Amino acid sequence: KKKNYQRYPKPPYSYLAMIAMVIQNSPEKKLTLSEILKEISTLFPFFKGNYKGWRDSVRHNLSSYDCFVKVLKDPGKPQGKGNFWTVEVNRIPLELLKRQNTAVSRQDETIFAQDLAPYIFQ
DNA sequence: AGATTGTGTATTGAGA
DNA sequence: TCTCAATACACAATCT
Ligand SMILES: [K+]
Repeated sequence: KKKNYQRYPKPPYSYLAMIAMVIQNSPEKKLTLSEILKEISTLFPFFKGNYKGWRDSVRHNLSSYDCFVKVLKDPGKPQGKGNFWTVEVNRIPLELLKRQNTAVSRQDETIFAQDLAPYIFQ
């Protein structure tokens, strides 16, 4: 059967950039997946909408990109879940922090910062 | 026990 | 035309 697929009018930043920004601006520079999902939802009204598949995309990003590093909730449970996630900025591909040229940014360029690197790198 | 997490697999389509 | 971030679903294993 044909696979379902749709592109959504998501914010014009990569999921990587948005995740990295919420982690880096958290008090301990670490967040669980549950906490990341909550904080991402604060960034833009799109994430308060009824499309929820971005939550899966965020999970995907944490595993897929090497810049996201799991920190064990319990050091004696290396197979435990609900761990913290950190960002290693030296592993981030810099261009993935730039504002994306999508229909969403073209609709109103001036409400979107051109680069999130200033809010990620110290 | 279903919800959640972490990762594997795979397809998609707009920017470049 | 082509890349890869976006998106979708499987599945094992933990979590509550
Ligand atoms: K990772």
